[PDB]
Amino acid sequence: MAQHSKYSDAQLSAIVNDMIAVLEKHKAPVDLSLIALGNMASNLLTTSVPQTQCEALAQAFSNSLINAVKTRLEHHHHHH
Amino acid sequence: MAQHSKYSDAQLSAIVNDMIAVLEKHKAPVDLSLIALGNMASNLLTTSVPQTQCEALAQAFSNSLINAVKTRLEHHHHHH
Repeated sequence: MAQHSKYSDAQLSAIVNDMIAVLEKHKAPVDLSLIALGNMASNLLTTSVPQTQCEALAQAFSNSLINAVKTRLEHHHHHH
Repeated sequence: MAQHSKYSDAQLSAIVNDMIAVLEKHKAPVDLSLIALGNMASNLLTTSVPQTQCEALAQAFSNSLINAVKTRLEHHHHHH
């Protein structure tokens, strides 16, 4: 019943799969789901983040996603 | 108080509420919860909305969240 989450891609995917599948059941038109995300993001960023490192981790999260978007869109590195 | 959803503030709240519920249903730490959210956030922006524009909106929304956290600590106002 204690901490047995060894951080698995299998464990993660199961979580994200449900999150998406559940949202899919209600079937949000993107807009609403982003607002729920916004609500939750604010809630988390004001509760579960280091007080003095809030800006840093918030920038890191964003930055990492921006990079993810970059390599997502740009995936034809060699020979364009 | 302000508006949260222009369509159904009730449906929005229901989505955010059940989102927390489905999270608790799987039992995920703040780490994995953010990892799933990160994959979700990025995947949606890179599918539902214009690629070259969602990147900017991501930054704008992210910076807006930064402003929220910033001005929560900088919640000062002696002048009006």
